[PDB]
Amino acid sequence: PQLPEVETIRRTLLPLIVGKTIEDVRIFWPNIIRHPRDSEAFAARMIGQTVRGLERRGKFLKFLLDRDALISHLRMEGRYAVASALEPLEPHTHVVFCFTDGSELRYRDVRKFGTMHVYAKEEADRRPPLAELGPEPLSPAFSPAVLAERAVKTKRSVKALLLDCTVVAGFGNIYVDESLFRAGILPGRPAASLSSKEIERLHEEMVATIGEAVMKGGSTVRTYVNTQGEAGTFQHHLYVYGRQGNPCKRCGTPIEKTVVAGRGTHYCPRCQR
DNA sequence: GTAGACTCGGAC
DNA sequence: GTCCGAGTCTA
Ligand SMILES: [Zn+2]
Repeated sequence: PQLPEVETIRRTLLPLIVGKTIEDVRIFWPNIIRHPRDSEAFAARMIGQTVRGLERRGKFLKFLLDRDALISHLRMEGRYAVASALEPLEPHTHVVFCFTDGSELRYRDVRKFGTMHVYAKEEADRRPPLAELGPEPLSPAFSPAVLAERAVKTKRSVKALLLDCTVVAGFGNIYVDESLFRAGILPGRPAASLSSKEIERLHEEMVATIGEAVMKGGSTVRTYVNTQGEAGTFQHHLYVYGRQGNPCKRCGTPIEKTVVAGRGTHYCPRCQR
């Protein structure tokens, strides 16, 4: 899940937990808890607090409690669900927050890559991982000017640049390949090789791509759904991601797949320069 | 500052 | 064996 996915999860999860008081916190896979490092302390400090709100920062969910903030990252396959405490638990449930009303917030993650950090509300923003996060793509803090700034200070590919959460928040593998194709730029291009026109173009497309995505509930390509288990629909609007060997939707040239910045990369050798 | 290797487990 | 909507730790 990237910005669009997490944003949908956020909007649909809030009403299901807002105003509930944590009665217990059960942990079946301690490694997910990053801070405090001792899982017993993590659990003990949550008890008695009420869920006041749910915010997003890049791909992170920020649960606002009374004095604390629970920072959660789903990474590759983490997922939330609110259900009854009387029902058996589905497989791969690693952390459960029990509310005083008998319902509970369950966190599932087949790969166990997800993380959880709990800090006093005022410390959350000045501590990792929210600490070195770049600006929100959909906000003025993210402008062509800002992007140009980081591009020159490096020889690495533009794809590696965009995947860097310190440059811009929330862009992942799918939307990077998709924005580069829309901007007509090869992902392997050195970040510096880009020009002023190419930079403002990329910015334009990043904002539109990410934008259309949230408005469609995200991209379900394998295991993503909102807290209601509903599937997004932006994956029907994908130009390159996951379409290797298939004709480009614009020019008909077969989409190619390579490894760039250590990850699967899709692009149209004809339309992207 | 930056290329790699985990952290893990189920679907082809 | 290969593939994977992520991002911190290495060397
Ligand atoms: Zn094309």
